Amino acid sequence: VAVPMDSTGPYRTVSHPENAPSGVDAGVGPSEWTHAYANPAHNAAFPVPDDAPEWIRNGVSWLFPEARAWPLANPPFGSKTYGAAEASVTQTQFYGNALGPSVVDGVVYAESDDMFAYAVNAKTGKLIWRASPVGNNLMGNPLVIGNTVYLSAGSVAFNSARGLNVSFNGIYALNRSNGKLLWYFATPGETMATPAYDNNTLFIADGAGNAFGINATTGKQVWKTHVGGMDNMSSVTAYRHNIYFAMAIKPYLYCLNESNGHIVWKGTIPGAIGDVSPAAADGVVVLDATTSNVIRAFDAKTGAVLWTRNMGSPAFKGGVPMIHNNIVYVGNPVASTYQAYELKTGKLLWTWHVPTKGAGRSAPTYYKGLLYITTGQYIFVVNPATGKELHQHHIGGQFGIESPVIVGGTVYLTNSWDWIMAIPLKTIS
Amino acid sequence: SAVAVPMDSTGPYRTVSHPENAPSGVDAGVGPSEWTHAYANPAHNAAFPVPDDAPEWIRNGVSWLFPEARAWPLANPPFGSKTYGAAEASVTQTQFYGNALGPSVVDGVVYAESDDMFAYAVNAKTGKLIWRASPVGNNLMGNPLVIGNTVYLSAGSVAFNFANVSASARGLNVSFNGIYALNRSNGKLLWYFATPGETMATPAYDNNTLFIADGAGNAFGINATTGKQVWKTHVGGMDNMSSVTAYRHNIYFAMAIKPYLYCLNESNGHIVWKGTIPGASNTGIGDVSPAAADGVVVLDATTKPQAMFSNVIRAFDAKTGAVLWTRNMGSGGKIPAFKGGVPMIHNNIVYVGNPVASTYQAYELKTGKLLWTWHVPTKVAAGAGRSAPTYYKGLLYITTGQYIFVVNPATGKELHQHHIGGQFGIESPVIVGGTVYLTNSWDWIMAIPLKTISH
Repeated sequence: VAVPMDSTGPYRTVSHPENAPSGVDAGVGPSEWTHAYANPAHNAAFPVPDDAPEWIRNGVSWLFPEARAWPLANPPFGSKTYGAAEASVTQTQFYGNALGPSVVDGVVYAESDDMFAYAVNAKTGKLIWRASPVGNNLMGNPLVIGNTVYLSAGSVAFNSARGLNVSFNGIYALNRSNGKLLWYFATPGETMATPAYDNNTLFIADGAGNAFGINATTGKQVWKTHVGGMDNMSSVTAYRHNIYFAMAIKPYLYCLNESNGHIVWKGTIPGAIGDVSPAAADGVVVLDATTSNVIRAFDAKTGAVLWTRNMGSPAFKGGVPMIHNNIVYVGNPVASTYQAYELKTGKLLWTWHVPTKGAGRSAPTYYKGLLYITTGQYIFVVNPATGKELHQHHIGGQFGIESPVIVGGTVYLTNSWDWIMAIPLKTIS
Repeated sequence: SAVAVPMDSTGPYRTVSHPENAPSGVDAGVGPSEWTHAYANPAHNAAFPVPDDAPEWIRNGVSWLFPEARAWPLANPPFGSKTYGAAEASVTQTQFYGNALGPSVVDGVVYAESDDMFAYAVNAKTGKLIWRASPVGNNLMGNPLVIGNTVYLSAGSVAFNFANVSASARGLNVSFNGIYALNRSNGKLLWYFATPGETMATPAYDNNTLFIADGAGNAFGINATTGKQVWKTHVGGMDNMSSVTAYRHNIYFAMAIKPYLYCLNESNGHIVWKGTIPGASNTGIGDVSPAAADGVVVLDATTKPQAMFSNVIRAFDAKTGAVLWTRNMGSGGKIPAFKGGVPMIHNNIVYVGNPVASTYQAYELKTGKLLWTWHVPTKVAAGAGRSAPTYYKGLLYITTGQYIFVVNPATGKELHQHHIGGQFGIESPVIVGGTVYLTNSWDWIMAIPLKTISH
């Protein structure tokens, strides 16, 4: 497919096939990545088989600079002129990674607001390919289905529709092996949200109020439902053949049928939302938004409110929820806390106050019985039964919306300072 | 020791330097030795004779084509035409992938900067790459300034922060903005000066100082050597595309939302005077870069009843702001996207486009006497009349739409047209000796022999 490009220039697709994993190394981690944070529960935790190679289990340590890499010990670029907080947010949104990586078949995939997508060997950290089919920010995490990697393009800014005529938006489909551009589907508004893959279909909502089903093979539109409002960061969740996503300015959480895009139901959070990606498990969809910070649970099929809780009293307004064993683990960015709630009943099990040294935006990861949380410059280990901090490890840079991706004994991460990295799980504990 | 910015020194944004491609000797004495303004000088006339004994290649003309990083074939319609519409996609591609202004030609080198986020130095004879660099992850919408051994860039995005969606600031917290100073020979970053708002406008250089106004309502004087602030003045409003003009100890630029042409002192940045165009577009006066020659500053803008719907040109006393003359440039159905023509001044005559009516006109600089009107052929459907003409050896050259035109400046009649393709931004032909240098919104730099476009 032809896009504006100098094929010999700095945006060209580069591929290093000798860095691609082979054999057992190409079977490490999941074989697909269908969601922001890998699945509807937003839990990026991946145990490995007994026969897994030793490197993934023992852990590997590497650091890969993306195109705009800034040293992790440095403060935010632009602090003097912008202020440190605003500088950090800007650097996240225009320079580095807003979400974490996707780890599939021995390869780490990431996309960056530096406008490149990357595929890097999960063992060695060496570049397998990089591509920049569109001159816009890539604010999600790559979807990886079979032999295709799916990116979505959009800007945080406005030229009401966000991203409309601010560069070019929509879904870009690349060849998973070499990064070559298979097809694109342009959208009127920005898609910073990550799409969802289900049943050979991609689902996305844009900042122009549009929801799309798109055939994941041909790239052609299946259906278009104009709900209104704008999806900013709320990544689509596909659960039991329906999709769920939130829109701002017209503040609704939507449930739509995958086959035709029919609106099954809508729900609200009092005190208007398009930032937070909903999570779904065991017939419940969970969403929270900053109003303080209010979390609400809905029946997946009907949208009936199961419970609502005020979490206590911020550029990204909400925490991304994660669900594990019928327990919601979610951050409150206003109080810099994390809380655990029973999924069905709304019963608060515990609260953890992040050490005083942007906290509470990211979904925890529940791996082998412990919680792992990347916020600020740190990765923390918290006991999920007590809510008490066990370990902490200083990394640097900033994690805005990033969640730890944990495979075997290895943690994979991106960073707002535009880095991809692998850290051993035992280094952290 | 380059200044540190977010960068992978081995990655795709790295500064690439090919010194072997640099011109030397007589080849590096071709063109002016400085470029201090958008369209090279306060008059916006980027036209450069060479001596009769200058190198043969520049006199006879050279022909080459250099793809920039997002290059799109000149025959293609705009990218994203089906989803955005043709015109909207053309403007979007100009603003995020291509060159909005022309190149700067200094000492045998063609410099350009692109909304693709790269700046480029290319050999004027051969079109071969000398350096490319991307010190900032934002669009570069002006033309590079070149003084001594330094090249100066300004960075800004057209877009708006949602926190900003008179109190609004364009480009504020939309990536990173301001002035970036690069070593002329290899592109290495000497310093940068960040600004709160976008600076899409090209700065001006005068007296070891760089002058810029941003989309947050701030004007800045900045030491051209150290990069330190000499002064800051918050004027209010937004400078969108109004490139600063530095003339006789003062600077001049126009601001939108708070619609004024400003004159500020070069040394301390205090406001000398403010001026208006009657009923001038509130959004669009801040699009147009003022021109200045022989004690006169000239600005035009699309105007509204408040005054009628028209395009109106005003000349001001450079020192006091007193209005010397005002002329109505004609109406037209289209309310244009770019809300005026960039004026050029040559031989006491203002040559300026009217994008509402798709015309060009000439006016006596001191009096405002209208000499003639030229209607751009209707096959140029979008963008006709926003770009400043270039006056060279008795002829006018105009790049608009897909075309370059040769117009007789005495009669205003078209003499020749030559099809290029792609789309021209707000671009004036840069003419040196017998060669024409151009950029294109499709992200190309090119050289064409003057005699080629004349036949």
